Amino acid sequence: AMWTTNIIKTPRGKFEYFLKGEGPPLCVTHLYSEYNDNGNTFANPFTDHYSVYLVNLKGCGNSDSAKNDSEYSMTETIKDLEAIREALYINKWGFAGHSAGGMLALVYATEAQESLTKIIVGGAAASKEYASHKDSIYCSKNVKFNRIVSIMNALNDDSTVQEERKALSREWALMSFYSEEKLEEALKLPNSGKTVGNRLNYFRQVEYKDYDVRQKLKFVKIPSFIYCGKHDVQCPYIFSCEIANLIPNATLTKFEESNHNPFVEEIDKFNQFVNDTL
Repeated sequence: AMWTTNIIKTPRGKFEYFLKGEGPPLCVTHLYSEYNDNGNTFANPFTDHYSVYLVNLKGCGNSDSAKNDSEYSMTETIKDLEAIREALYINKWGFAGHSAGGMLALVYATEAQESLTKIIVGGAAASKEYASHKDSIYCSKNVKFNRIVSIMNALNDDSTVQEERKALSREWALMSFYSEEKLEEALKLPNSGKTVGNRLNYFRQVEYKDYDVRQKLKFVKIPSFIYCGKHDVQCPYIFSCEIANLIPNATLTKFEESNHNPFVEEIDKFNQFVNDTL
């Protein structure tokens, strides 16, 4: 039940990834996070039914670093994932992503759906318009906006002192969980996925302003399993509704007692969700 550490060489570079589980192949990654062999709490439930490939992207963990900023783009990321898939001699696999990882899932589908058995898309949006919605913490109309800007800026500073980083991370987590009890319990689970500054900066400064796949989603024909916490304050629930409506063969699963982290906030229901993607 341990995550295996792997290094794979491809024509597009060397990548570190972690394997756990038996069953159909499922790729899991995030747009700006790095993992270790503790695995990840979003990826872990899938290991009950899938062979899960938890990938460190360019600039993450022990994968190769980027020689140019363009290597961080979602398009280039998909090309990297496709090279990994090919190097594993896998014809088709699933892709599962949460939040920014969910946006990456949508781009995988629009660029290369023929390589995908399905997508699983959590707490995401089909365009940049989530950050202009008054129910998002990223929107200036939202009461939390000013505080969140301050927190994000401080967390993105490598000079921020340990005690301050600890406090800010706690504050962020509490905003991101419906139940304080569920947060405390989630912290006992093995986890990894530290923010990668290079990749976050690229998303915020370059990728975000051009992000919109709404029209292309109408031509995504693969099984698409969309989910979101009812109380998510990052990409509000309506944006998952939009995704599920636009994709012809999509389903939508609502997590009524979850904010941003249904996979640990409603473990039993999330397990049922995983089973239902098969």
